[PDB]
Amino acid sequence: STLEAEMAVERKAVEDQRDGELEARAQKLEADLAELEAEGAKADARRKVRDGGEREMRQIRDRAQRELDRLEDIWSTFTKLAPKQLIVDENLYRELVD
Repeated sequence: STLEAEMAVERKAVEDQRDGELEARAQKLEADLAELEAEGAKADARRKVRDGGEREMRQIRDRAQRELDRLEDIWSTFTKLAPKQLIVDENLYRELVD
């Protein structure tokens, strides 16, 4: 119970900054699009800032995602921990060491 409790406390460090980065770049590049609509600018250039912004949202969000599935994967292998279980990864193993 304390394992899943402070595991969930670890998931607070997952979810809070996991959302904080996407809100950070979201306010950053959407505010950048807000200043982009000030002058006379071609709309397709703002669509290029939009597409690069989608690369930032999906890219940073997928960096968050591999941390979600890797980090929860640590907890899964802990809940699936038993002897004679052959483990290869050696970094996940360090994630069991620390």
